[PDB]
Amino acid sequence: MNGIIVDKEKVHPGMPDVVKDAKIALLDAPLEIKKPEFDTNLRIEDPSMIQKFLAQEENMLREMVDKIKSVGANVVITQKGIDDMAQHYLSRAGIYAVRRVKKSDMDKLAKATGASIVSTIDEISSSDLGTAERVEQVKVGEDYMTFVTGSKNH
Amino acid sequence: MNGIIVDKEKVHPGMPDVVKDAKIALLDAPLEIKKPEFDTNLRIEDPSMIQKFLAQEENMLREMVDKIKSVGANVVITQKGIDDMAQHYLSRAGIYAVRRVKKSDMDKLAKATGASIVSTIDEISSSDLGTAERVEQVKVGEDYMTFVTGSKNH
Repeated sequence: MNGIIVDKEKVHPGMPDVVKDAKIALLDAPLEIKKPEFDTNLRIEDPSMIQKFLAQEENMLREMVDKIKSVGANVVITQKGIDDMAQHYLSRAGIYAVRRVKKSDMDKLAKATGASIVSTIDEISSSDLGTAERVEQVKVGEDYMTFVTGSKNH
Repeated sequence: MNGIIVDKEKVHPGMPDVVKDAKIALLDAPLEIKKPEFDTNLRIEDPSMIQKFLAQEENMLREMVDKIKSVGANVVITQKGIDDMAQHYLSRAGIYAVRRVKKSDMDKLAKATGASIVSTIDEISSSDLGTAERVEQVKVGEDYMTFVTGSKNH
């Protein structure tokens, strides 16, 4: 079996160990919740401010994950980070994900699956995705990494 | 001002910096989401298994946080841990929280606020809570810790 390795472990333990017939979502955008440091009193009359902004971020982050799935992607490889809330939701959608992927690797993966790097989650479609035969998690002795096969050659 | 210090920082940056007229919830139970390591194929026919169990844990964890608030508690001091999803929700309810609190400290706080250590989130009521004048986050030079005033003496 031929292909390349990404020195990145799946972000959630409940994530798939093997993803046959992958549809890679190459992103360059944060999948996190903005956690603003508290500062009430000086933060308007209404206290619920910080409380509802997280409620804001919460649903917006969940929606970004939903949008991903409603595009067929079953694998996410981001150059940016993935929040625990994110990892949770992605894992809930069965999408394999790795975060903070090396810039070099992002391009290597770009031109090898066809996938297009998305900097804006919304401005994405099923066309932006990358194809691969088998995206899976492999154990390189001590650590665990992600392996990619398909769309490279043959 | 008199009182004691707990060498524990609030778990969420969006959490209140000062909590006047506190109603402490002393717990000895996990506020986390069980994250089962994936194992499909060998995990029944239906794939949604891992996916719906997290959905399970998700709402159950959110409910445990809701139950806390519907008891007047505005401060949580647990001996166990607090998940990021948990921290998020607690922060959404405006409850100040610290996790993995030293056993010695848990008792010190017990007999000084009146609060009763709850090992079962459900089996709790407004009577189990502890009283304190001011529960706040103080910065001890390098680190940040939580300070407790009230119900001690005077």
